[PDB]
Amino acid sequence: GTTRRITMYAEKISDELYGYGLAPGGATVPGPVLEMWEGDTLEIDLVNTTDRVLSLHPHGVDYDVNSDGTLMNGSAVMPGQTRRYTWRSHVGYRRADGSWAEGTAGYWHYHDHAMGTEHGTEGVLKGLYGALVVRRQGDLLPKRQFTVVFNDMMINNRAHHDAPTFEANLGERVEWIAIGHGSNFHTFHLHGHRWLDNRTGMRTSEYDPSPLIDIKDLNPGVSFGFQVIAGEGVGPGMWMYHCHVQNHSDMGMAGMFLVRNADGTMPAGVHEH
Amino acid sequence: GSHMPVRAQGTTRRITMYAEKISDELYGYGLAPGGATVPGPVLEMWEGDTLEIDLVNTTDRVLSLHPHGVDYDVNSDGTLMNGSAVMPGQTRRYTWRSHVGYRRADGSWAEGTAGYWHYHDHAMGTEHGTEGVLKGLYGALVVRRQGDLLPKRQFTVVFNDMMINNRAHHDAPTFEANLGERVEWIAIGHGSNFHTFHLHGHRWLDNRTGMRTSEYDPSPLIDIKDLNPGVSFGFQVIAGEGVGPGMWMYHCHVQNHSDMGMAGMFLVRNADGTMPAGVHEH
Amino acid sequence: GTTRRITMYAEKISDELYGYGLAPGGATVPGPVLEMWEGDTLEIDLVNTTDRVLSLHPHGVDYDVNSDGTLMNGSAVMPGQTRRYTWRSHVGYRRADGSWAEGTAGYWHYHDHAMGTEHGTEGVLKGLYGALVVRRQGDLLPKRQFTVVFNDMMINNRAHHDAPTFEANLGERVEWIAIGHGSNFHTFHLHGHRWLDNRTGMRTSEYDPSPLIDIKDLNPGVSFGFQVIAGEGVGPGMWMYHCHVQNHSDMGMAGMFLVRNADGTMP
Ligand SMILES: COc1ccc([C@@H](O)[C@H](CO)Oc2ccccc2OC)cc1OC
Ligand SMILES: [Cu+2]
Ligand SMILES: [Cu+2]
Ligand SMILES: [Cu+2]
Ligand SMILES: [Cu+2]
Ligand SMILES: [Cu+2]
Ligand SMILES: [Cu+2]
Ligand SMILES: [Cu+2]
Ligand SMILES: [Cu+2]
Ligand SMILES: [Cu+2]
Ligand SMILES: [Cu+2]
Ligand SMILES: [Cu+2]
Ligand SMILES: [Cu+2]
Ligand SMILES: [Cu+2]
Ligand SMILES: [Cu+2]
Ligand SMILES: [Cu+2]
Ligand SMILES: [Cu+2]
Repeated sequence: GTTRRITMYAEKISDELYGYGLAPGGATVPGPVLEMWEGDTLEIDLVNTTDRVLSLHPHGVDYDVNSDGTLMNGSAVMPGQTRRYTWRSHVGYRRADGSWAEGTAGYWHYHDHAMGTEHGTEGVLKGLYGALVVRRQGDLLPKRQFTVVFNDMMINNRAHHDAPTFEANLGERVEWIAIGHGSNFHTFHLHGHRWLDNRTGMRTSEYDPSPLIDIKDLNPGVSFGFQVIAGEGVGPGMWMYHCHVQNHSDMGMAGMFLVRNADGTMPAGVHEH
Repeated sequence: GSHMPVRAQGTTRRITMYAEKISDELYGYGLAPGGATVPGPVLEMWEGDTLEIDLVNTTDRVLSLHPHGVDYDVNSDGTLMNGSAVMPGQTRRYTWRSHVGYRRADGSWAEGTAGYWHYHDHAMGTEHGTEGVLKGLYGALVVRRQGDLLPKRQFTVVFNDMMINNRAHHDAPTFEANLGERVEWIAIGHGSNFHTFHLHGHRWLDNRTGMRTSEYDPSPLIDIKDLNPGVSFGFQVIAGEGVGPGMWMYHCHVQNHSDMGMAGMFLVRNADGTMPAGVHEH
Repeated sequence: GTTRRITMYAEKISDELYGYGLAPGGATVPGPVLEMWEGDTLEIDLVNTTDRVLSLHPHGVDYDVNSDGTLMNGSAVMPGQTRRYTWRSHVGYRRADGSWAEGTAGYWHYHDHAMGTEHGTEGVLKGLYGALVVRRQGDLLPKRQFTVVFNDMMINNRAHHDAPTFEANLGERVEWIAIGHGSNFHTFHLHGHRWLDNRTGMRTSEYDPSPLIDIKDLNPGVSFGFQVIAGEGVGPGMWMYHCHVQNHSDMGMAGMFLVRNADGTMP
């Protein structure tokens, strides 16, 4: 594995919006997608530019308490200060007792654990969250990568209805990372596409039992990911993704997966400005 | 006869579905005029098959038909947004394809369509068919892979908000089998509420079919599963296996939901088809 | 296959709490962990020491209707009465149709089905529940075993922002049995630890596709379990477990998994 070091900025975007970024003034909601290969180490300097206590906490990666991102463990960041966080990962290895310790690979995420409560409630509400992708050697890689976060009644903290439009060309390999947050329950559904329900979303071997699905529970704290071939067997056009909970979709958690023609030209019913 | 097809192809089935108002509270799909049910027909295919459906809208409302899991283009997706809905009194033609697994030019495997899927209205009352679904336009869509074992009995259980198959006066459906029969359950959640489907005295592997695929299958054995809006799954069991005949409750396990009436009976009769102690027939 | 006979006592522990115990005055919430290997049978005399109608009901195990612990099936226990419940179990076997009947093994649970409502709503609420672990031959056994029940807004009926502290020493094999109950949805999450999402939470062949997870839905009626090695690759300390539903955690569904030093001391 390799050791990588990055600086991450926590910034107030607006009254309602706090976010993480890889450069000063570049914070986004959702935050940047962080990638590691199993066994890599990532070291992050979290620069808190805000007037709030806040922090950084991951899922799935190896971290000790001093990296856990909680006030309880002395791991948060005071306003105008920087904290070093250290995330490790490992390949699968055999234990002395005969058993198998699984490698770190999976679709994970990170987010504030310190802002407004010990559980980071206000931090998450206002957008400090981001995808953490830990790859196993040999995993297939995407042309396009989308992070979808159902945060309470919001998709990626967008306004009443502006749900992100995610875009691909017909036939491209597309990676969806999906993360739930907040106090609300959701079900993530994508029209016209489907994946196997397992780590990568695709068949690993003839013995793989996993069912094919077009929809999956996305609850607070939960993350998964998968890959599809854009418009495979269905063609291009505007493909809806949304929360299948009926009053939720009506309140606007619905958005478009836009699949253009292979050459990148717009499909039938679309009006370009 | 020679010559047969150069490459094996699936079957193309053509059907008509009537969307009808049943009462002020109820809308449904049916295979014949006056034949609407809630839930509607179980539609069944094998991987590779095509299903060409004429939806005849007999109501005064805009509504549609949209599936999960099968292959459809935007013109079949069942949304107003894609010009895919059906205006009052009109007929729209929908096409649903399916495929066997295949190897991609990139070397990865495209999974075949098989699984327990479902269909339902996307156009009525909202771009999401909230009213359609609330009022009963939904049904199971079962796509099978070759060699799948076939049920003797088949039950569609839809948790739609606080109702099972929209049964709102006590009267959650009793499902029946004779002891030893292979029985198939298809579970579909709908609406705004969260559920856990639980079945007394029976259990299944949590995977596509509910049974062991090979000696490598890791899937836990379960008697209960989340069934939330949009979610379907299915499994098979041998009725009363290792347990015996009787009234076997199935219910949502959310406490306040079961207490409100989301519970029903799985009635396992004796092998010969006779009532077990406690149950009378008439 | 082994047959085992035990007495179970339903007791009122306090005003807000009912429990099961293996001895008089010994009732706890959650109740005792019942352990079986596939093929074994567990025969239970439930002694009802309360003034309330109540019952005992298993998941996963083979039981006839006479043992399903519901009023509708004549299976409940009146105040003062003693009732026999019989749970059998089996190893996998091949059916005549070629298909495979799965053995019982799993992380299961048992609870009241008769108190307050035909669904045992009051009995579940006031704490009558426990873990039922059915093991398959060759399964690895824990050094420590924790039952966590998310019951409405409570963790093991701690209603006071008192959620249990579960303890282990660094490096010990730890089993978690997770059970949901009540009317709320939850997600169970464990800091600094992860497990394969499958029956045992660990890998049995290179073919197991199961994702590795640190969090899972735990809703009413639902159970599951896994083993971890305490503090593996992460060191000892106060490691949070909690419900990831934000308003829930803020309201007190959070507790500690305390990993001590290899020698038992605090970190
Ligand atoms: C069938 O009769 C009913 C009985 C009870 C209720 C609810 O009040 C609740 C279950 O949802 O009962 C509880 C009972 C005991 C303790 C707590 C409880 O809830 C918090 C609804 C019923 O019909 C709809
Ligand atoms: Cu946490
Ligand atoms: Cu939602
Ligand atoms: Cu859909
Ligand atoms: Cu988290
Ligand atoms: Cu214009
Ligand atoms: Cu939709
Ligand atoms: Cu009515
Ligand atoms: Cu329910
Ligand atoms: Cu049960
Ligand atoms: Cu749907
Ligand atoms: Cu008569
Ligand atoms: Cu029950
Ligand atoms: Cu109290
Ligand atoms: Cu919770
Ligand atoms: Cu965490
Ligand atoms: Cu139960």
